[PDB]
Amino acid sequence: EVETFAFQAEIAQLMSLIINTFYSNKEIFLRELISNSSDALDKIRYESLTDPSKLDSGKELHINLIPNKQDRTLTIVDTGIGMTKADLINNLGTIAKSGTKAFMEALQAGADISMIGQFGVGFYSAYLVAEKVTVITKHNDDEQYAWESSAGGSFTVRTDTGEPMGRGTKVILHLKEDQTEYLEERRIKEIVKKHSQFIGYPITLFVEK
Ligand SMILES: N#Cc1ccc(N2CCOCC2)cc1
Repeated sequence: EVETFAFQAEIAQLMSLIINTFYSNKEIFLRELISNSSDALDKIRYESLTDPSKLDSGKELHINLIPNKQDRTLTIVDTGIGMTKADLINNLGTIAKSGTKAFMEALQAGADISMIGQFGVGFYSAYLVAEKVTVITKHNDDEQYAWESSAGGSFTVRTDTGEPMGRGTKVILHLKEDQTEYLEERRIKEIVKKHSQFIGYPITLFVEK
């Protein structure tokens, strides 16, 4: 059972700008997604200080990077706080409505796409390199869900029947045909060292076989 939703208008406007603007510095998408994972990890870490049972769904706090050349996917997995159904349908869009608006006004006042994270909307940089993004997520207080969008103005949410995650978020980037460099081991390592060397959780690259 799949429900389809319209993006908030400002978010749809930003996603169309990201897909259609010539901008060669696409590697920042990985910094932005890792930063989002770090924020999610901070949140469950903080909550666990006063309620240790919040880690019953998994004590390890980490980020895994999983390239798959056969599927042309790059997957970013974290064991952070996860997202509820209300997060997926209402809350994140409400917050991104205002941040997207500000970011676009900034893009007219000298800013470039690389400052997107200062407006809290770094997630959408995924669409620099992905034609479709699937987000599998599990929050302690809700069931496991799959969110997905190929942009174009809409996204879907469904309960997820796949492998249970325990707790956290898995962002699956279905890469554009000309963006497969982000599946290469040495390219991912270079980007992580360049942009994400100070993240306070272990980032593990899964090597393909
Ligand atoms: N309008 C809206 C809206 C925008 C973004 C998202 N998400 C993006 C990140 O993954 C979680 C869900 C959901 C709804």
